[PDB]
Amino acid sequence: NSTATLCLGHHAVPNGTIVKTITNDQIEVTNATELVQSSSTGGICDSPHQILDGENCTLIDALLGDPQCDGFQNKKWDLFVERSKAYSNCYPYDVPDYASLRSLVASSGTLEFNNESFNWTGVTQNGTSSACKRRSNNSFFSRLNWLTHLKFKYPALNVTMPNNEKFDKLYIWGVHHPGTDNDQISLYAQASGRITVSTKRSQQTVIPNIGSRPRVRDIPSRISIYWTIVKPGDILLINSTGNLIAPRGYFKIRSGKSSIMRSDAPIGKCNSECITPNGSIPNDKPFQNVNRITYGACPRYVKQNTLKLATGMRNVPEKQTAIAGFIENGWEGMVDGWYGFRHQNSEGIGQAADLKSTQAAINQINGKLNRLIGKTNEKFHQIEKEFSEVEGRIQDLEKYVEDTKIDLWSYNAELLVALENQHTIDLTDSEMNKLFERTKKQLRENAEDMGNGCFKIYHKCDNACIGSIRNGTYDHDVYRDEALNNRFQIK
Amino acid sequence: NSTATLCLGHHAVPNGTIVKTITNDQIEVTNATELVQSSSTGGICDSPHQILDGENCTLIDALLGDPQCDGFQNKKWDLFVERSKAYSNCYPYDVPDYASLRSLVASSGTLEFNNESFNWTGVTQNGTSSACKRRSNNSFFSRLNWLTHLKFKYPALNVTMPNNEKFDKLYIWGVHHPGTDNDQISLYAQASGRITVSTKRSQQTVIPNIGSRPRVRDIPSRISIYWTIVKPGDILLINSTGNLIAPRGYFKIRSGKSSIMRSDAPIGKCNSECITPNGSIPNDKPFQNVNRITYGACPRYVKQNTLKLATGMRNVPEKQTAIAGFIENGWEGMVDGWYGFRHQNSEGIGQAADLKSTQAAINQINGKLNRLIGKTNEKFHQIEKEFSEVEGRIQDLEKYVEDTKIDLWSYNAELLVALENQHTIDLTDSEMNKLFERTKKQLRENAEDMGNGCFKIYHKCDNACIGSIRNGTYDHDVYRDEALNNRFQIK
Amino acid sequence: NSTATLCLGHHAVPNGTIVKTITNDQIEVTNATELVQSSSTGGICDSPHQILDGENCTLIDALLGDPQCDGFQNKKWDLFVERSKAYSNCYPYDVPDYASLRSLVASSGTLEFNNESFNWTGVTQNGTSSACKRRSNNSFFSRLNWLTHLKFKYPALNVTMPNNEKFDKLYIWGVHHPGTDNDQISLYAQASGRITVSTKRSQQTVIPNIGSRPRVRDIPSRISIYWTIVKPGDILLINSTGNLIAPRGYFKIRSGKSSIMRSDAPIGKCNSECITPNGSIPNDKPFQNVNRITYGACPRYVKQNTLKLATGMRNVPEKQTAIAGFIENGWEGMVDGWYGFRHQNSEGIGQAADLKSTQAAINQINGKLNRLIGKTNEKFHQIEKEFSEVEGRIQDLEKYVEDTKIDLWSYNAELLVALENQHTIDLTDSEMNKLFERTKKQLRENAEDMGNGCFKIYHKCDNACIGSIRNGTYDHDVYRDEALNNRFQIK
Ligand SMILES: *[C@@H]1O[C@H](CO)[C@@H](O[C@@H]2O[C@H](CO)[C@@H](O[C@H]3O[C@H](CO)[C@@H](O)[C@H](O)[C@@H]3O)[C@H](O)[C@H]2NC(C)=O)[C@H](O)[C@H]1NC(C)=O
Ligand SMILES: *[C@@H]1O[C@H](CO)[C@@H](O[C@@H]2O[C@H](CO)[C@@H](O[C@H]3O[C@H](CO)[C@@H](O)[C@H](O)[C@@H]3O)[C@H](O)[C@H]2NC(C)=O)[C@H](O)[C@H]1NC(C)=O
Ligand SMILES: *[C@@H]1O[C@H](CO)[C@@H](O[C@@H]2O[C@H](CO)[C@@H](O[C@H]3O[C@H](CO)[C@@H](O)[C@H](O)[C@@H]3O)[C@H](O)[C@H]2NC(C)=O)[C@H](O)[C@H]1NC(C)=O
Ligand SMILES: *[C@@H]1O[C@H](CO)[C@@H](O[C@@H]2O[C@H](CO)[C@@H](O)[C@H](O)[C@H]2NC(C)=O)[C@H](O)[C@H]1NC(C)=O
Ligand SMILES: *[C@@H]1O[C@H](CO)[C@@H](O[C@@H]2O[C@H](CO)[C@@H](O)[C@H](O)[C@H]2NC(C)=O)[C@H](O)[C@H]1NC(C)=O
Ligand SMILES: *[C@@H]1O[C@H](CO)[C@@H](O[C@@H]2O[C@H](CO)[C@@H](O)[C@H](O)[C@H]2NC(C)=O)[C@H](O)[C@H]1NC(C)=O
Ligand SMILES: *[C@@H]1O[C@H](CO)[C@@H](O)[C@H](O)[C@H]1NC(C)=O
Ligand SMILES: *[C@@H]1O[C@H](CO)[C@@H](O)[C@H](O)[C@H]1NC(C)=O
Ligand SMILES: *[C@@H]1O[C@H](CO)[C@@H](O)[C@H](O)[C@H]1NC(C)=O
Ligand SMILES: *[C@@H]1O[C@H](CO)[C@@H](O)[C@H](O)[C@H]1NC(C)=O
Ligand SMILES: *[C@@H]1O[C@H](CO)[C@@H](O)[C@H](O)[C@H]1NC(C)=O
Ligand SMILES: *[C@@H]1O[C@H](CO)[C@@H](O)[C@H](O)[C@H]1NC(C)=O
Ligand SMILES: *[C@@H]1O[C@H](CO)[C@@H](O)[C@H](O)[C@H]1NC(C)=O
Ligand SMILES: *[C@@H]1O[C@H](CO)[C@@H](O)[C@H](O)[C@H]1NC(C)=O
Ligand SMILES: *[C@@H]1O[C@H](CO)[C@@H](O)[C@H](O)[C@H]1NC(C)=O
Ligand SMILES: *[C@@H]1O[C@H](CO)[C@@H](O)[C@H](O)[C@H]1NC(C)=O
Ligand SMILES: *[C@@H]1O[C@H](CO)[C@@H](O)[C@H](O)[C@H]1NC(C)=O
Ligand SMILES: *[C@@H]1O[C@H](CO)[C@@H](O)[C@H](O)[C@H]1NC(C)=O
Ligand SMILES: *[C@H]1O[C@H](CO)[C@@H](O)[C@H](O)[C@H]1NC(C)=O
Ligand SMILES: *[C@H]1O[C@H](CO)[C@@H](O)[C@H](O)[C@H]1NC(C)=O
Ligand SMILES: *[C@H]1O[C@H](CO)[C@@H](O)[C@H](O)[C@H]1NC(C)=O
Repeated sequence: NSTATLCLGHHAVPNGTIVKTITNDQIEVTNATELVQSSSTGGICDSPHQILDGENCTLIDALLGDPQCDGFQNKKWDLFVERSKAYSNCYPYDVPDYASLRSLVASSGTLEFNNESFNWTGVTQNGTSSACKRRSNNSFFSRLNWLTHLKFKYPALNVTMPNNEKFDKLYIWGVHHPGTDNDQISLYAQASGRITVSTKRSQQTVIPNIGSRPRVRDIPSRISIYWTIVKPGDILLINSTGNLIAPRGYFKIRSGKSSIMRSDAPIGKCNSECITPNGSIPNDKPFQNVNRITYGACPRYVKQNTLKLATGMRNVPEKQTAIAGFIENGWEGMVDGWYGFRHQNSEGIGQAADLKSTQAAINQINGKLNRLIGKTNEKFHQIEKEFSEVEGRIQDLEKYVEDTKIDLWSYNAELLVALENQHTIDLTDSEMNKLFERTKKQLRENAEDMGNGCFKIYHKCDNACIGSIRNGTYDHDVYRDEALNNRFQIK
Repeated sequence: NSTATLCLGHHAVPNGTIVKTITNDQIEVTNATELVQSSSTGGICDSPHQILDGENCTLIDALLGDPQCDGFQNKKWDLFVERSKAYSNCYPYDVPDYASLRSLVASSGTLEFNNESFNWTGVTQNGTSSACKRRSNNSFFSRLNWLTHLKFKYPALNVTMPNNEKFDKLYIWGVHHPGTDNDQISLYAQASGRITVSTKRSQQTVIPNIGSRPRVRDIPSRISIYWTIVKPGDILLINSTGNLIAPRGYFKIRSGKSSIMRSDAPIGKCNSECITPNGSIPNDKPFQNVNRITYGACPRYVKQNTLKLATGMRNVPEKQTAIAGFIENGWEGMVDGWYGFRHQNSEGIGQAADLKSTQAAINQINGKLNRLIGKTNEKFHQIEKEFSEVEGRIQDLEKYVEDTKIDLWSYNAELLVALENQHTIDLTDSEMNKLFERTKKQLRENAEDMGNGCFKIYHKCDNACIGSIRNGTYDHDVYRDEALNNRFQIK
Repeated sequence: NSTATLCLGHHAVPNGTIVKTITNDQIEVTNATELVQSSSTGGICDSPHQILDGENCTLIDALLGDPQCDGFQNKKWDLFVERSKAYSNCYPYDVPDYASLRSLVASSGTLEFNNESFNWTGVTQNGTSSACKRRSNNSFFSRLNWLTHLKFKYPALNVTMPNNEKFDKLYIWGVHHPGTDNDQISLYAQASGRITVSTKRSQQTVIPNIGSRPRVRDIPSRISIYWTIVKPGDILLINSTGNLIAPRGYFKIRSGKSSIMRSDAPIGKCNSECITPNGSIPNDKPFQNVNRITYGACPRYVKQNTLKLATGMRNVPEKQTAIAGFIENGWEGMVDGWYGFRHQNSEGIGQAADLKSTQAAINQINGKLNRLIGKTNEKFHQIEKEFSEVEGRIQDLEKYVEDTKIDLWSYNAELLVALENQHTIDLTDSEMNKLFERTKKQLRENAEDMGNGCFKIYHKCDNACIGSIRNGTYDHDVYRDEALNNRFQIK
C-alpha cells in the first residue's frame, strides 16, 4: 500500500532459434543468422568477371585452332568455362603434361596470337586432312603448319626466330607420329629422325615413333604437342629433318587473375562476384558448403551445412501468473525494447523499455555482423580438385593439400561461431545485470532486492517517481526518511 | 548466542593436478584428463579393418607375381602392411615412377586379376629364368609373359585387346633390357627396337637399352615395368619387334578407402579402429603424439606429448583453524558434493552438499568431455611421410605440406585446451558465486556478509531453519523483527 | 562533517593506444606492444648461422666447378646465398630437374668432394675449351672429365666404382651434345650413341642429340648434367661409347639443417637468428610481414602489417570538477599504481595506490608477454616461394600450399590478438571490481555505496582510519554504533 515494486527484465519471443556456444551444445536465443551458404541459383552470372564459355571446345582445342573453335581466336577471359560435352574434331593429338599447358594458358587469360614469317624454304607448307574439316574442306589446326616434302625432298630445317620484343613469347608446336613406314616416306621423303627446338636456356628433343594407334575419327597416326617459352633477347631455333608440325607464330603470355573451371552450369545475364561449378553464389556469408572449387570473392568452403550465429539474447519463456523480473523469466509482452522496467504503484502496473541497454546490445551484435557479413576475400587460379584419371603421387598430394585446408577451415568456423555465440550470450546477459545494478545503486537505502529481479521500494512512488528512476534522476534523499521508517518498523 | 553463521563453500582434494589456462601457465585443479594419446600396444589389430601382411613381399612384388608372393593372388585389403625385411626374388626389375604405381594399387585395394587370351602367334611364350624359381623350377613373374623368338624369327607384333566391360582395366607390362648384344639376338632374333603400347587416348613408347648393369642375384639384365589403364569402350594396342614382357590379362582397379603402410609391428587378434606404424592406438582422445602416419578413425597428430583438460574446479588448500567459507579457502572434508553449506547454530556445526550447483558443474564438464572424447574422424590413403631416398622438389613439398599441417593442428590443440580450461575454471567459479548470491537474496535484511564467504544470521536459526535456507523455502518475514532488533542495536 | 568519502579508482594516461578486442573493433588502452615485425636492417648477419655468399656463382656452378667458383671447393654452409648477378662462365650446360639437384645439394650443406681413380684406359682425358678459361688458359669444370678419342679410337667404356664406405656418394656427370656431325667424329671417333649409368637399384640412359643450339658465349653445343646417388654396398657402373662427361669422384651427401636463399642483401658482421631475403630481422615478435621466405628462428609470416597487443587497461578520460571513483572515470593523477584509493575526511583529500591489485594485473600481462615474446621456432629448408619461369602444375601446387598456410596463420594471429586483448580488458576490469568488493565487505554497515565507485562512510574516519581500510585491518565493530546512528537518523 505504502510501497511500490520495480522489476527489471528482458524480452522473449515465441519462436526462438537454437544455437551452439562453448557452454551449451544447444541454447535457444531470440534470433540467429546463417553463416554457411548452401544454395546456388544454378547459373554462372556473366558479370562482373569476363566469362568465356568454351561450348564444344576445350581451352587446348581453342589454342591449337580446331576449326569449330575459330570464333575463339584472340579472345581473353577472367574465367574460361569448359563443358563436359566438349570434344575434339581435328587431327588426333596428345599433349605430354596436358595439365600444365592447360593451367599456364588458363592463368595467362589470353589467346592473343601474333603470326610470324618463318623461313620454310624447301618444303611444302599447309598440309591438311579430311579428319580436320573447315567449311567442308580438308584443313588443319589454324595455329600449326604441317610441313611435308617438296618434289620428294625434305632438306634439313635449321630455322631461327629472335625475340626482339619486351615481352615473353609462347610457342606451340608438334611432332607427327605416322601410322606406317609408308606414310613416313610419303610425307617426309626419308626415315624418321629427331626434332630439336632450342633457345639459349633450354632444349627439347623429340623422336617421332612410327606405328598404328587405335583409330580416332579414322586416323591411326598421332600428333604430340609441345611448348616453348622464349624470353626477350633470346632466340627460338627449330632443327628438323621431318615430322615437324610447325608454329605459325606465338601466343602472348600474360600474368593476372585468370583461371579455368569445369562446369555445365548455364551462363546467365546477371551479376555475382563468386563463381562455383554449381553456379554463382551469393557472397554475404563467410562460409559455404556448395563447392570447394571457387573463383572470385567467395565464402570459404567448409564441411558444415549450417552454422547459426546468435543475433539476440537467450530466449526464456514467461512464467505464468504479481509482476516479476528477469530471474528465470523473460517478457514476451515487451516489444519496443530488449530490456526494460515493469512497476506496480498507486497508479497501476506499467512497462517501459530501456533504450540505452537495448542499443548497447544491438550495436555490439551489429558490430560482429559487420565483421562477418560481406567481407569475403578473392582467390583466382588455384589447383585442380577433381580428376578424371588415376595418376598416383602428384594427385595424392593435390588431394591431401585440399583435404587438409578444408578440415582446418571447418575447425576455425566451428570454433569461431561457438566463441562468438558465447560472447553474444555473455554481452546480452551483462546488459541485463548492469541495468539491475545501476537501479540498485540509485535506490540506496530506499529499496530491498526481492530476489526475482525486482525491488520493493519502501515509499509511495508514483508514475513520475518511477520515471525518475528509469531516467536516472531519482533523488534518494527526498524519500529516505519515509523509506527507512517503512523498512525498519516493528510489525 | 542469539545468532548463527552460514558459510558457502566448495570442495578441495589432497592430490590436485596442474593445468594451463589463458590466465595461468600453471593452475591446480581437482582433476584433469589427458587429451594426447602417447602409447601404443605395439601390435596392429587385425580387426575391424581388413589387413594384408606383405611378409617378405612388397605390394609391387605381389602385383607382378614373384613366386614367393603366389599366396597373395586376387586378395583385397583395407590396409596392406609392407615389412622392412621384404625382398624381391625374381628377375631384377625397376619401375619408373614406382611410388605412383604403388600408390594407385594401394588405394585400389585389390589384386584381382582376369586372364585374357592375347594373340601371340609367331613367338615363343612363357620364358623363364633360374633367377625366378617356382617350386625349384625355372620360372617368371606369374602375371607376365616373356616372349622370345620362334625358329629364330620374331615377327612384328600388333595385338589388340578391347575393353568391352563396364569397368576400367589396369595393364602391367614390361621391357627387357638385355645385358649384351649376344643376348638380344639369342632372345629376339634381331637388333633391339621400340615397344609402343597405346589406346585411343594415350601412347607410351619405350626403347630397350642393351648393356650390363651390376649383377643382382647374378643377373646383369633388367626389366623396366610400365602400366596402362584402359577405359570402357577403349582398346589396348601392343606393337613390338622384340623385348616385350607381355601382360597375361588385367587387374581390376577399384576405388574406396584402401591404403598401404610401412611397419614392422606384429599383427594381433584384437580390435582397434586406429592403426599407426607403431601399432594400433586407442582413439578415445582427440590428439596423439605416436605417429603422423595413421589409418582409420584416429586422433590428430600433434607435437605436444601431453595436454591436460581440467575436469574439476580450482583446487584450494583448507586454511588451518570458527568455520569459514570459500574466500581463499577450499573444504577437503566435503566429499559428497562440489559445493555446499557449513553452519554454526544452537545445535552444533554442520555441513551439507548443494546438489543443484554440484550437478550444474558436473553436467557442463561432462558436456565438453562428450565433445572431445570418442569423436575422432577417419582418414585413409594420404601422402607418404617418410622417405628412403633423396629426391628434391616433390619430396620437399610433401614434407612441407605435412610439417605445415602438424604445426597448425598443434596450435589448435594448445589454444583449445587453454580456452576450455579457462572456461571450466570460470564455470566452476560461477556456480560458487551464484550459490552465494542466491543465499544472500533469501536472507534479505536478516543477515550480514562477513567477507569470508559466510553470513552472520542475526536470529536464532536452528537445524530446520538452516535447512529451509538450503532448500530455498526460508521465509525472511518470520524472523525479520528479531533480526532487525539484533542488527541495529546500540552496544 | 561527521562522515568521510572513500573512492576506488584506476589510472589513466594522456596518450593511450587503440587496440582490437572481441567486443570492440577499436578500444583505447593505456599501452600496447606490436606483435608484427615489419622492418629489417637490410643486411644478412653472418652470425650465428654459417653463411656462404655465392657472389657470382650459383650453387650448381660451384658444384660443377666453374673456374670463378674455385674458391668454394669443399666448403659447407647453413645458408647458401645466391645473388641475382650470378652468371655461368664455363661450357654452356643445362640440368634436367635443375631445381631438384639445387635443392638436394642445398639441403646437404656441403661441397666436400673426394677424388677417385676411374679407369679411363683407351681415351684422352682432361678435355678443355676456350669457353671455360682458368688462369687465362683453356680449361673445364673442375669436377668433370671431358673424355675424347685416343689415336682416333674411342673404345667402349665399361667402368665400375664400388661404394665400400659407410656413407652415400653423390656422383655428378654429363653428356655432351655436339653442334655438328663433324664435331661428333672429331671428338669421339664415331657416331653418337647412348650413355648408361647404373647401380644395383637404378639405371639412367641418355642419348646425345647432335645439333646447333643458339650460341652461348660462342658455343652452339651443350652439356646436359645428371646425378646418381650410390649407397654403401652398391656399385656405380658407367657404360659409354662417346659423349661422356665423366665424374672425377663423388660429393659427400649429408643431412641436416642447411638451405639456400635468393637475396641481394649485403652480408654484415653482426648476430641475428632470423634471415629473410630482405636481410636479418629481429625475432622478439611472434609474427612478421617482411617476407614469407625465412631461415632460422623466425616470427611467422602473416598478411597483417600491424597487430597491437594490449599491455594495460582501458584508458578512460578524467571527468572535470568532489572526488569520484572508477564509474565512467579514470585518474590521470595516479602515477605510482594502476589502482588505488582517494579519500576525503577531516584531514584533507588524499590518494594512495593499491600495490596488490596493481601487481596482480601487471603479473598477468607479463605472463602473456612471456608466452608471445622471444618464443619463435626454427625452420630450415622448405619449398621455393618465388619463381622465374612459368611451369604449370607443380608450381601451382607450391604456390597454393604457401597461400593456404599464410591465410591460416594470418587468421590465427587475428583471433589470438583479439582474444588476448579481450582477456586483458577483462582481467584489468576484474581487479578494479575485486578491489571495490573487498572494500565494501570490510565496511559492513558503516558505509553506503554512492554509485560512482565511492563509499560514504558514516563516521569520522581520519587518516589512520582510512589507512586501516586500505591495509585490510579496519575493525567495523569499533565504529558501528556511530555509523548506524548517522545512517538511520530522521532528518
Ligand atoms: C595393327 O592392328 C590394328 C588393330 O587390329 C589395325 O587397325 C585396324 O585396321 C583395320 C583395317 O585397316 C580397321 O578397319 C577398317 O577397315 C575398313 C577398310 O575398308 C574401313 O573402311 C573401316 O573404317 C574399318 O574400321 C580398324 O578400324 C583398325 N582398328 C583399330 C582399333 O584401329 C592396324 O591397321 C594394324 N597396323 C598395321 C601397321 O597393320
Ligand atoms: C662390364 O663390367 C662389369 C663390372 O666389371 C662386368 O660385370 C662383372 O662380370 C664379371 C665376369 O662376368 C662377374 O664376375 C663373376 O664371374 C664368375 C664367372 O665364373 C661368376 O661365377 C661369379 O658370379 C663372378 O661374380 C661380376 O660379378 C660382374 N660384376 C658386376 C658388378 O656386375 C660386366 O660383365 C662388363 N660388361 C661387359 C659387356 O663385358
Ligand atoms: C643453324 O642456324 C643457326 C642460326 O642461323 C646458326 O648459328 C649461327 O651461326 C653463325 C655462323 O656460324 C654465327 O655467326 C657468327 O659468325 C662469325 C664467323 O666469323 C663469328 O665470328 C661471329 O661470332 C658470328 O656471330 C651465329 O652467331 C649463329 N647464331 C646463333 C643464334 O647461334 C647455325 O650455325 C646453324 N647450324 C648449322 C649446323 O649450320
Ligand atoms: C639441323 O640442321 C642441320 C642443317 O643446318 C642439319 O645438318 C645437315 O644434315 C644433313 C643430312 O641430314 C647433312 O648432309 C649436312 O651435312 C648437315 N649440314 C651441316 C651444316 O652440318 C641437321 O641434320 C639438323 N638436325 C636435325 C636433328 O634435324
Ligand atoms: C607394329 O606392327 C607392324 C605390323 O603390324 C610393324 O610393321 C611391319 O614391320 C616390318 C619390319 O619390322 C615390315 O617388314 C612390315 O612391312 C611392316 N608391316 C606393315 C603392315 O607396315 C611395325 O614394325 C610394328 N612397330 C613396332 C614399333 O614394333
Ligand atoms: C658397354 O660396354 C661394353 C663393353 O664392355 C660394350 O660392348 C661392346 O661393344 C662393341 C662395339 O660398340 C662390340 O664390338 C663388343 O663386342 C662389345 N663387347 C662386349 C663384351 O659385348 C657396349 O657397347 C657398351 N654399351 C654402351 C651403351 O656404351
Ligand atoms: C534476425 O537477425 C538478423 C540479423 O541481424 C536481422 O536482419 C533480422 O531482421 C532478425 N529477425 C528478427 C525477427 O528480428
Ligand atoms: C556442339 O556440338 C553439338 C554436337 O555436334 C552441336 O549439335 C552443336 O551445334 C555444337 N554447338 C556449337 C555452339 O557449336
Ligand atoms: C555442387 O556440385 C557438387 C559436385 O557435383 C555436388 O557435390 C554438390 O551437391 C552441389 N551442391 C549444390 C548446392 O548444388
Ligand atoms: C525523466 O526524468 C524526469 C525527472 O525526474 C521524470 O519525471 C521523467 O518521468 C523522466 N522521463 C522518462 C523516464 O521518460
Ligand atoms: C577425473 O576425471 C575423469 C573424467 O571426468 C573421471 O573419469 C575420473 O573418474 C576423475 N577422477 C576422480 C578421482 O574424480
Ligand atoms: C621370408 O624370408 C625369410 C628369409 O629367407 C624366410 O626365412 C621366411 O620363411 C620367409 N617367410 C615367409 C612367410 O615366407
Ligand atoms: C613410433 O615410431 C616412430 C618412428 O619410428 C618413433 O619416432 C616414435 O618414438 C614411436 N612412438 C611410440 C610411442 O612408440
Ligand atoms: C526443505 O525445506 C524444509 C521446509 O522449510 C526444511 O525444513 C527442510 O529441512 C528442507 N530439507 C533439506 C534442506 O534437506
Ligand atoms: C608499454 O608496454 C611495454 C610492454 O610491457 C613496456 O615495455 C613499455 O615500457 C610500456 N610503456 C609504457 C609507457 O608504460
Ligand atoms: C663478379 O663479376 C663481376 C663482373 O664481371 C666482376 O666485376 C667482379 O669482380 C666479380 N666478383 C667476384 C667476387 O669475383
Ligand atoms: C622484402 O622484399 C620483398 C620482395 O622483394 C618485398 O615485397 C617487401 O616489400 C620487402 N619488405 C621489406 C620490409 O623490406
Ligand atoms: C596498515 O594498518 C594500520 C593498522 O590499522 C594502519 O593504521 C596503517 O595506516 C596501515 N598502513 C598503510 C595503509 O599503509
Ligand atoms: C599457307 O601458306 C601459303 C603458302 O604456301 C600462304 O600463301 C598462305 O598464307 C598460308 N595460309 C594461311 C596463312 O592461312
Ligand atoms: C603358357 O603358355 C602355354 C602355351 O605355350 C600355355 O599352354 C600355358 O597355359 C601357359 N602357362 C600358364 C597359363 O601358366
Ligand atoms: C688430368 O689427367 C691427367 C692425365 O691425363 C692427370 O695427370 C692429371 O692429374 C689430371 N688433372 C687434374 C687431376 O687436375
